[PDB]
Amino acid sequence: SYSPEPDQRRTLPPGWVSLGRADPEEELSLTFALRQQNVERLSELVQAVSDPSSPQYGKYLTLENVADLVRPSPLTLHTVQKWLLAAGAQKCHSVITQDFLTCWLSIRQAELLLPGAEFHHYVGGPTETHVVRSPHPYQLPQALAPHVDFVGGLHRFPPTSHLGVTPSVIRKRYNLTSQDVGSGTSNNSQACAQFLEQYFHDSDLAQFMRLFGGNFAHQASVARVVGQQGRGRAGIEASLDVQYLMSAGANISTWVYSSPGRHEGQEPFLQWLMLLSNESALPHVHTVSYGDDEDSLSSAYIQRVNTELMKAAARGLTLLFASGDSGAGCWSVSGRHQFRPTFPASSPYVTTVGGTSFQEPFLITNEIVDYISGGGFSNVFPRPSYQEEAVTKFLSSSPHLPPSSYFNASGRAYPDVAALSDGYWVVSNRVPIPWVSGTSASTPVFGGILSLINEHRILSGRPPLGFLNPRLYQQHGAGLFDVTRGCHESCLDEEVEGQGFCSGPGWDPVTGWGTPNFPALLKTLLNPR
Amino acid sequence: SYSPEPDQRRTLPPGWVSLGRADPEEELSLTFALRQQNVERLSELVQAVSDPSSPQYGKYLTLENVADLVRPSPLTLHTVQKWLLAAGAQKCHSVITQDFLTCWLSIRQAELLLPGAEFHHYVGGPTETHVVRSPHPYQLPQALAPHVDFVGGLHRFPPTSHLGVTPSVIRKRYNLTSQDVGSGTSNNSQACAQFLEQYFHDSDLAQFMRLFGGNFAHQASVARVVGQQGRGRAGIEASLDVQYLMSAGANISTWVYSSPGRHEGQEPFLQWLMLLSNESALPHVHTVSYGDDEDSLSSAYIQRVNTELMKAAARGLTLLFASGDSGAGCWSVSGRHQFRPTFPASSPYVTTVGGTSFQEPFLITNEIVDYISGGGFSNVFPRPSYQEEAVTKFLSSSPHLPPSSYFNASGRAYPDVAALSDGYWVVSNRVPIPWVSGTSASTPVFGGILSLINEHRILSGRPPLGFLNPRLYQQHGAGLFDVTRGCHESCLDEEVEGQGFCSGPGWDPVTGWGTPNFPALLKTLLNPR
Ligand SMILES: [Ca+2]
Ligand SMILES: [Ca+2]
Ligand SMILES: [Cl-]
Ligand SMILES: [Cl-]
Ligand SMILES: [Zn+2]
Ligand SMILES: [Zn+2]
Ligand SMILES: [Zn+2]
Ligand SMILES: [Zn+2]
Ligand SMILES: [Zn+2]
Ligand SMILES: [Zn+2]
Ligand SMILES: [Zn+2]
Ligand SMILES: [Zn+2]
Repeated sequence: SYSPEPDQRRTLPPGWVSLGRADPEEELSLTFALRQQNVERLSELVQAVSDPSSPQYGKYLTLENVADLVRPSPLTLHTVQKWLLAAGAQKCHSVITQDFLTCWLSIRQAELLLPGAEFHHYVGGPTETHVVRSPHPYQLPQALAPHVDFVGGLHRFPPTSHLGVTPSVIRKRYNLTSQDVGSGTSNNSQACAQFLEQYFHDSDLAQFMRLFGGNFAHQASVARVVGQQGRGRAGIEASLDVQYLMSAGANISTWVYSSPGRHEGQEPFLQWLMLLSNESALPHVHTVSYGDDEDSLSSAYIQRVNTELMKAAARGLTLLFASGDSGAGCWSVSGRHQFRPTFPASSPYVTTVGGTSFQEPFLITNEIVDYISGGGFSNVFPRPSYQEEAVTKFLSSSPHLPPSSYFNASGRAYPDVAALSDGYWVVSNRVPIPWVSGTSASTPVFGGILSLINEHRILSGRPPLGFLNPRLYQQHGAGLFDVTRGCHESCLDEEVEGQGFCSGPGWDPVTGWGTPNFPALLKTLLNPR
Repeated sequence: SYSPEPDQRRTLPPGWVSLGRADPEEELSLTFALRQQNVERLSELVQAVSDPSSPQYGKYLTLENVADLVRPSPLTLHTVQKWLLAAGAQKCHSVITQDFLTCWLSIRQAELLLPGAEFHHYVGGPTETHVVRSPHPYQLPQALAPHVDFVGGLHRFPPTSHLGVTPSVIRKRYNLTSQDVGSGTSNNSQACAQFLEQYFHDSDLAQFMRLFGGNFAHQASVARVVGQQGRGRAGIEASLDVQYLMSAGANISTWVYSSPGRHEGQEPFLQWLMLLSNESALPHVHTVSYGDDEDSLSSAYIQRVNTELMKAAARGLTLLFASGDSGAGCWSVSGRHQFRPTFPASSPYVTTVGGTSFQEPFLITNEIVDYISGGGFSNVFPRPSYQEEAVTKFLSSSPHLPPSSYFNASGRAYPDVAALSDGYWVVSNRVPIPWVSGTSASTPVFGGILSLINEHRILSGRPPLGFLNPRLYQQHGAGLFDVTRGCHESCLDEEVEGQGFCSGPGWDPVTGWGTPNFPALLKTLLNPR
């Protein structure tokens, strides 16, 4: 037989208590990632539709278009089924793109179905979510190697984790006016997704807005919540996402994605991806907080996720991801240290958002790099051509360039952009919390400002921004305040003594093109083209 | 009811697995620290005997003098024995100084003995090591308050933790000559103490000396081994301390203390400290690698250990401690960050050794601080007068002085001296290991050199150096190579950013007075006073 993910890290993360081996008769939800077809063609379409110097720019594909393009062959669907029918797979659902299948099997059924699998069960977090996973690798029978990419639910665990920043601070700094807000009578909407075991509360948002929202028109509440369950206790990550999205993109209808699938033995991020391909009418802008160490991921997983991201860009969705909170990172290989890039941040098909900080203790005059701001170079995805200019420029001109031992210069470099990541006020469990920091903060801020620009485009005769990056780089980041001072963190060692890459004049791998000066951005991204 | 140690950290350290609640009938070994007399007298005696401007300089107490001085009152001896007898404490061992008492007790009896104690058991680290400890606080009947300092074995867990550096290299750099070795027919001896689950093997020492001992006279084996009752695997640390002590202080009779007491419910370091006070004829120089975060320790424990360190100084023992391997450290107190001192390193009655590295890849011309070199300011012990001048110079004249928020200027500053800590070759389990780093490396190197100086003194009829610091500081550290470039590590935060104190032209809290230039050192410490 065949082992599709031999390179998937299977080790138990910290914060997870191991219950023993799993009960034969105990159930499990596996999600089978079915072989797609015209992937190469999709990659061409994405570029045709998102490069502005291309006649098809903005001529986005409907979900239906995407499904006609990418859906598995009839041999795939038939073979995967039946094969699943036997082995007892019970009531399953697919999606529109029909390239995913989630079923219910008893573990002893799954264990025979996926030889090598040996399910244990765990409980983890501050909160405590249940999973069923296998610390041993699995195989598919050789038969359906060309029909299944991987099986979700086997190894990857869900995530576990100056002056104070206020909405007014953000609007002042990014030159948002009291009027620079949504005229919510179009179909423009925005979303944030988050995958911890937290709940966002309607009440906390209302409280937040009462305290902070006086000087701008704002939506009372969330338009829609996807993936809710029961009664909850709020956490700061779930609150920050929504509270700041709805402040940076003020009077705009907002959807919230609340760790889909999690309450079950499922991969939340995978489930959210799956969900994107099961509804045709989606928000134009999505801000996401999610990452793994790039090196921990199987090639099959990492490549397939990248394809799902491609499918998003084809539909004119603009996807933003936090660049991470560990700087360049730190990875000890053989017997050395390297930087440690992160993923879905390292994906070429996403807008990755870095972290910024105030320069002086008491003033908001200027932005400097925030120490924690994730950035770097992929070990998996080659430099996309859209950044060829900016990246080579950085490599050839940077004085504080780290030893090339620590990274791969040929890889997709990131982040793409940045915003304040330091010292946010959030409301959670009806209490205000002072000094919340992270690139999870900057991603929704950048997101909402983008979503606001989408309104000016669609109210006009124009299509949404979609996959922004090619335009962004093409226009030399124009519009964004260019962050020039500071470096992010890395390994506590002798070579690279706590220091990763540094910010410099052009684009850089700590803050991208820098930070959103709304008026300037508007202009540039509203130019005809 | 009295709580003598409410300020002792009781939390489980990492690398420890909790078994259940301990069985009542399960025996257990407790070590009772008995109330001492005349501690302030002991203090005066130390200064009289260690201050080179004293006419009592070098006139050391005998162990029996110390015992006569310090022993508990007859009231305490009687009251403690009635008390233990009735608790069921089975046959007990004391020491010569009569201020320690180790007994065997049922767990059940320990619990009555000490209301509040609830005993759990745990297994250790890379070595499966057994302890029995209480996660809850314990108290003593009010009647015993005057008579008992504390009970050992209740909360503190044992420890779990560019060219190569060779004996050759060390001898070259510290200007040791092939003749600068021990003429082993006096009673001069030296010793190392280590507290991990590791054994040192004679074979490895022989192998080490065969490979590196080529061009200096050396001793075949360890003269004596205290604390070992079987076989095992050699550990890197146990190997390092012994191998480099016998190279720096070559052809000198050498004793190894091997984690005394560990194979029971005993605190190895405490147990080692007891043994000191149970043998009259001891080696003059002791090199010790042991450390806890200072703040983790109860007042009663930390003050008492300091006293035992005073007993050792009074007897003309030279005690050396590694300064630690996390620079200034990092401590998140309330909502803040401070440096994190270590102890016994912070004790004013010990000689603390920091860490050095070679500047260039291929040459031994110059030393630089080793990033990991422990140092700082005590929050417990105040600056001793012997270092008033040096610390004041450093405080007043250092540029790169960290935020004063991070430390306490009025505390015992350390390290006092330094030696190479980077890139040691060791033989462990008959295999040579290349890159052994640490301040546990530098301590034996310093100690060995000191022990050679003792030989020159004793031959020619002078006293041992004993507790060295007063003389060392008084003579402005001279005969040590003064280290001046580099800083040690600290918090990865936005106010300090991985950097602690920095080295400077004189004494500093990263390398002390610096590095042992033998000829010069010889000259100053062998001359008059
Ligand atoms: Ca820049
Ligand atoms: Ca110095
Ligand atoms: Cl346009
Ligand atoms: Cl003398
Ligand atoms: Zn197994
Ligand atoms: Zn279960
Ligand atoms: Zn800050
Ligand atoms: Zn250009
Ligand atoms: Zn309890
Ligand atoms: Zn036990
Ligand atoms: Zn080194
Ligand atoms: Zn002086």
